[PDB]
Amino acid sequence: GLCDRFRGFYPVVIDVETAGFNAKTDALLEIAAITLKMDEQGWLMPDTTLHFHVEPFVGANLQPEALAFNGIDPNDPDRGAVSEYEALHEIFKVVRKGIKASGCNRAIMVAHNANFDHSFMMAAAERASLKRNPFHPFATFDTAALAGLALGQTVLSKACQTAGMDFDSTQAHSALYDTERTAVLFCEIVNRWKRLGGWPLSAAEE
Amino acid sequence: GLCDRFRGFYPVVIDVETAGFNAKTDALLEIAAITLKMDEQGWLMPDTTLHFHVEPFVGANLQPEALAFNGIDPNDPDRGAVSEYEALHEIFKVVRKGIKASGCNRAIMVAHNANFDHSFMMAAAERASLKRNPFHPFATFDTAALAGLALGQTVLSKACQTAGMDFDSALYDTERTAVLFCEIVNRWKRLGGWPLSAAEEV
DNA sequence: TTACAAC
DNA sequence: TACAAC
Repeated sequence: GLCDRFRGFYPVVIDVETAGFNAKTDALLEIAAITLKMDEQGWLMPDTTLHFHVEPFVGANLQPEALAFNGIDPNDPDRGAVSEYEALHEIFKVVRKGIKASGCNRAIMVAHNANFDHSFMMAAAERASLKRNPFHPFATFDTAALAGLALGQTVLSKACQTAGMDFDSTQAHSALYDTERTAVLFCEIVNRWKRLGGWPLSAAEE
Repeated sequence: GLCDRFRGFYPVVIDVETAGFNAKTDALLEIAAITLKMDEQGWLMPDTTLHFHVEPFVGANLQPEALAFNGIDPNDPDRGAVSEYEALHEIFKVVRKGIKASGCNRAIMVAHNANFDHSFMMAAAERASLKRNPFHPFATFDTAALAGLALGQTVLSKACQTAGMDFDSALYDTERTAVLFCEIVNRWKRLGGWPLSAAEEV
C-alpha cells in the first residue's frame, strides 16, 4: 500500500508560482497540490488535485523579472486570489485527511528542484501561523534528482519527454499544470522502478 | 562514461558539520568532499576524498545544542581548522579539475537531505566571496529522495543498512553517503534500468 | 501536547 | 549570456 512504499510518508506533489526566488521576501502568487494513491497491484497514480491563486503577503516583494516570467499580474480583477492562510489551510486539511485514510504518519513534498517550493510553502505556512502543518520540515522527494537517476535528465521538460510524456516546452506552465506534469513524472519513475523489479526489495528474487 | 550519465553533471558527494541549522548565521565547522568515477563497464565508485576543519566565520552563531551533537570544539587550537576561503577554494579547485578531466560541464552536490549541505556551502562561498564556484546553484542529488525510491528508506543510517551497508564525523558520513549513492545508481543499471535502451538490447 | 532526522 | 525551481 501507499503507507508501505515510503515508510509511512504520504507523498504530495506541490508547485508554486512566485514573484522572486526569496521565500522570505518574495510573494507567493500561486500553489497547486496533487495527492497520490496506489492501486491494488501497487501502482502509483495521481489522486486528488487542489489549486489556488494567492494574494501577496503584506509588504511582500514583487520582482518584475519574475512577473515577466510567469505572466501573473497580482492585480488582475479576474484572478480571484485567496489569502495564504486560506489556501494552505485547505491544502493541509486535504493532506491530513489523505494521511489518515491511507494510514500514513506524515506528508512529504514531491517537487522539481523541491527546495524552492518547499521553502516558499514553509515560509507562507509560518507567516499565516498555520498549525498542524503535516509536511516534513526539511525532507523532500525532488524529481530533478529522481529523474537524473532514472532518466538521466534534471530539467523538468526534458525529463518528462524522455519518460514519454507530453510536454510543450514552448508553452508557459502555471502551477496547476506544472504540478500535474511533475506528478505524472514521479509516478512514472516509481512505477518503472517497480516494473523492472526494483520494488518490492524481494521482487528481484521472487 | 561518467559525463554521459547525468548530461555532463559532475557528481560530488559533500557533507558538512555545523553549529546550527541556519546557513546564514551559524558557523560552518567541517566539510568533506568525495568525487566519483566509472570504469569501462559503467559502474560508479568513489574517486578522491577531501576533508577540512573550518574556522567559524567572524561573529558566527554557535548553537550549544549543535556543538553537543557533533562534539566539535571550535576553540581547540589543535584542530587543523582553515578559513572558509581556504577549504572551499581547494575543494572547488579539485572539482574543476575533475570536471575538465572527465569532460563534464559543471558539478552537482550529492548529499543526504542535500539542501542543508548545499545552503551551507553556498553561504560560505558567498561569505568568502569565492568566484568560479563550479556547483549548480539550486539543483542537487538528494540521497534521501533517491533512497526513498530505491530502498524505501529516507533516514541515512536505515537506508545504508537496507542497502546492505554497515553503518555504525563528516568523513564517515560523506563516505557512507557516497557508497549509498553509488549502490543506488549501480543497482539501477544492474536491473537494466540504465542505459535507457538496455531494456531492448542483448 | 517528545524525541526523532540534514546540526 | 541565458539557462533552469520564479
